[PDB]
Amino acid sequence: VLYVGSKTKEGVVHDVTTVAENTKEQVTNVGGAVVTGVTAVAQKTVEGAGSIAAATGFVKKDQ
Amino acid sequence: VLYVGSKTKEGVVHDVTTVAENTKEQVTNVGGAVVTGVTAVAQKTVEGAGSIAAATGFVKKDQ
Amino acid sequence: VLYVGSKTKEGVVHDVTTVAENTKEQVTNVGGAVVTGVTAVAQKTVEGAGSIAAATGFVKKDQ
Amino acid sequence: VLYVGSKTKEGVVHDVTTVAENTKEQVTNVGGAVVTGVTAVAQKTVEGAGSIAAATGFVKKDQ
Amino acid sequence: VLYVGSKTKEGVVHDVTTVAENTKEQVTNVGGAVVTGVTAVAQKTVEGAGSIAAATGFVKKDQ
Amino acid sequence: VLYVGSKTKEGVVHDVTTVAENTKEQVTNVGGAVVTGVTAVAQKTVEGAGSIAAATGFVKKDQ
Repeated sequence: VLYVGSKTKEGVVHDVTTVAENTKEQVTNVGGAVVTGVTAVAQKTVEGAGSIAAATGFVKKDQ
Repeated sequence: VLYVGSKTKEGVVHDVTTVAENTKEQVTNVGGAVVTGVTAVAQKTVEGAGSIAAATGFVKKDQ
Repeated sequence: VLYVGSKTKEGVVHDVTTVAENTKEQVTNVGGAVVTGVTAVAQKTVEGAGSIAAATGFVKKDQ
Repeated sequence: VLYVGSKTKEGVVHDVTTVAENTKEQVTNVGGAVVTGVTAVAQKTVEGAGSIAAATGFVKKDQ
Repeated sequence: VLYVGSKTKEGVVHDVTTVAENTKEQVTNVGGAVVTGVTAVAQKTVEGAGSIAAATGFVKKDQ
Repeated sequence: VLYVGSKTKEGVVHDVTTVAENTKEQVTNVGGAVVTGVTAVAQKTVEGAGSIAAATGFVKKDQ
């Protein structure tokens, strides 16, 4: 790999706006996984067998 | 790898705005995983078998 | 690796704004994991089998 | 008038509840009359020609 | 008028509850009359020609 | 008028509760009359021609 005058963006997250006015939430979780907010995961490389990259609201109950 | 005049962004998170006015939340968690806020995970490299990168609101109950 | 005139950002988090006006939260957690605030994790390299990088609101109950 | 064992309520206002959650108002008044709150006027007797009893949000510009 | 064992309420206001959570007001008044709060006027007798009893948010610009 | 064993309430205001949590007001008044708080006026008798009893947020600009 060789860059020359390269304005590169590679594995990036940007400009994620979020507004919320007059909200009323309520959660009742039992052993689960509830996710309500903003999530911004930026990666470039993930290796490995059986791996997990960027898991939001994930439940794993394998044997 | 060889860069020359390279304005590089690689595995980056930026400019994540979030506004919230007149909010009313309520959580009742029992053994779970509730996530409500802002989360910004930036990585570049993750190795390994069976690894987990960037897990938000995750429940793991393997055998 | 060899850089020349390289303005590099690599595994970075920046510019994460968050406003909140007239909020009313309430949490009732029992053995779980509730997360409500801002979280900014920036890394560059993580190795190892079975590792966990950047876990927010995580519950692990393996055997 | 003559009362005997008289549990009288005469010209009364009571039990006016009002709840308000996650409100966002805005008023831009110019020479007028804006009214937004609770108003409870209880009277029993008003006399007189040309009088005005219990005027809410009233504009009078006679000649 | 003659009362005997008379539990009288006459020209009364009572029990005016008001709750308000996560409010955001804004007023821009110019020569007018804006009214936003609770008002409780209790009277029993008002006489006179041209009088005004219990005026909330009133604008008078007669000639 | 003659009372005998008379538990009288006459021209009364009572029990005016008011709660307010996480409020944000703003007023910009110019020559007007803005009113935002609690007001409790209790009277029994008002006489006179051209009088004004219990005026909240009132603007008078007669000729």
